[PDB]
Amino acid sequence: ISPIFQGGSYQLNNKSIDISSLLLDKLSGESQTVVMKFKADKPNSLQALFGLSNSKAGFKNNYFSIFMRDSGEIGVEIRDAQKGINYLFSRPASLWGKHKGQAVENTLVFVSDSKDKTYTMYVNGIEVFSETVDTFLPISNINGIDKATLGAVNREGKEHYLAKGSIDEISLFNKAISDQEVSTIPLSNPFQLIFQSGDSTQANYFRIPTLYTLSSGRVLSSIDARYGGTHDSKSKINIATSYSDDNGKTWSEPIFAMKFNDYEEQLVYWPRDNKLKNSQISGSASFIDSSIVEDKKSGKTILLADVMPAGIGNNNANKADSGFKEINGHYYLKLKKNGDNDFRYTVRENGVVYNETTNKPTNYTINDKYEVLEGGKSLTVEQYSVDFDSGSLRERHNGKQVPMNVFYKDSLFKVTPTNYIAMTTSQNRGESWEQFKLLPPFLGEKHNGTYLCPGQGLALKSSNRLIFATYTSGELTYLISDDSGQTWKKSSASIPFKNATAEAQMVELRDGVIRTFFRTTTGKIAYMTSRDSGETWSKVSYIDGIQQTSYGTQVSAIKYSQLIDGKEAVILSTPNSRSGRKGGQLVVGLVNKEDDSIDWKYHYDIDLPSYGYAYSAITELPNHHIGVLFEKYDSWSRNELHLSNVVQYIDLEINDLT
Ligand SMILES: COc1cccc(CNCCS(=O)(=O)O)c1
Repeated sequence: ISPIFQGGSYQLNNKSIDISSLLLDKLSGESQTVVMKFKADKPNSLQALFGLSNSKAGFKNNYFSIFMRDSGEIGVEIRDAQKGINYLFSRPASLWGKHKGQAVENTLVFVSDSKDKTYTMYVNGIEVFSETVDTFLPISNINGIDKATLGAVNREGKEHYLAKGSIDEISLFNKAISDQEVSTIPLSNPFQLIFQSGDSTQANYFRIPTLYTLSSGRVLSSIDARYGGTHDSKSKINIATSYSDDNGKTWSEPIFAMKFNDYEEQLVYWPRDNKLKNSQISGSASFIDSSIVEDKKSGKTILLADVMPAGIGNNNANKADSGFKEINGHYYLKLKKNGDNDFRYTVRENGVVYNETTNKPTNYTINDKYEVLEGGKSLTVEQYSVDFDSGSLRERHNGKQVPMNVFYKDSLFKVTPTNYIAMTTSQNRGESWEQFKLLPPFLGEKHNGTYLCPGQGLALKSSNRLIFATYTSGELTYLISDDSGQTWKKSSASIPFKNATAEAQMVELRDGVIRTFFRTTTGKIAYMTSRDSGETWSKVSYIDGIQQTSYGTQVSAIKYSQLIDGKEAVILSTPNSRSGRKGGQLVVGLVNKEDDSIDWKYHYDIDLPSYGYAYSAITELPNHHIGVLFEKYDSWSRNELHLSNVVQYIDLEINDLT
């Protein structure tokens, strides 16, 4: 079905374009679709792209607008004072500005549907809001509309919300086009999605991306599949993975590397209003923060993640307890039974549940999947589902039985409410994953477990050594295996911080020489160096030339395989900003062989300084391109919680960076 208006190549240079004569008399009926392809690489703070207004005296609040902010937020207003209606729908972090130095053509589709009383906005193929109202307001039914305007809104004869940008194509339809028809509108996206809302994970949200290039050429990604909005644990979160066999061009349907069944995997639209946005799934077990490494010797892929029992996160995790008991220099997982006040059980060899008060064993065993068996028979619990039908979050039994797991709220036997580290392996490069195994405590019986640094582990090039960085109060705790992840030992490296989220990632500068880059609380990224393949660690130094916030952000890092400007090169990915998680950059550093110092020579801006960029994952693709999977939004900001499809993937070449 044809547009009632089609126009193109409009330059918005702080001067509105009047299209009233062309458009206004064409508008008919109560349903409309706006399709617009536009660039804005230097937007004003708040600017309107399109406006339909009553421009007369006394009617300044009678207008429809499509607007954007220099934060990347997109929205509309639909206002009519006579009707007492002032609608505003918007979503932060919905836009691109630039990619490889060039302004990005954003594709916006806005649907105003009088029959369903629903307003829906898509940007770049992503639905960013869909809102139904009791009292519908057709956009051309605003009392006294007499102006159609590009690049401003005409109110009382003046240009409000002047825009800087361009509208390369704009079309209007006297129909609410279907979601199907929307899907056929061609896009000019600079990015792709690996994980996305409605995929096999059925999580509506994703955080904490990782990337790793396997020896076969397959590129593997892992991620937090986050169900209860974007909240850290406590929530329901699983760890999902996807891989690409064609240098990141296409990606497999995700599968789970680590998951719990105590709560249903539900695709939920988590409330974003101030009253409810802190609603949190409070009774589910969860995983959080994954990291991947490949072992050259066995060929296995190893993935670790933090594990949280039901109701548990970092804020309420039992510090002062590892969750294990030491009996002979061996560690056993503690368990508490229904009705006891203390943990009077342990899980011994082969999974036998022992009673500790009487050193007498039980008729209960824990299988490989941490599920409870009584006399070899699988115990079950009823699953929970969540909903907001009542006007607040509700967590309730759904009639389905699932194996009873010791990390569950409803389990007969429960682990200590603290954080653990789990490991799984894959023998087929991410096509399937084993059942996870808990790592032992490394800092003692009465120390809670360390926190995994999300991203990559390190496989040393000249040995079989595998390292996963973790952090805790006062130190980085490196976990080291020389036997394909069968056994681990720790290597502690003190840092001058108490209670820092010291997320750390490593690069091997040359054989046996590791530089670790890490998040701090100082506004600068720190580093330390090992020259004995991780046995001992230097004092902490700081990078100048990159700014982070006081609270910091995860940083990703790789050793590039090729020389640049004749030198060994390292590439860092991080926001570069002392204000928020925005201004994403890749920073190319050249190693000085004299002293292993790094000269941070090239800074590549991923997108606008004002556009969001948070946790990130970088990998050198088999073709020597650079793959970047990153949170394209401010994942700290309390205004940008619970956004869908903001973790995105781009492909870059080194010449783009320099
Ligand atoms: C709250 O429970 C946690 C369990 C493991 C790790 C973490 C750290 N997540 C920090 C992310 S952010 O707030 O800096 O975006 C949190």
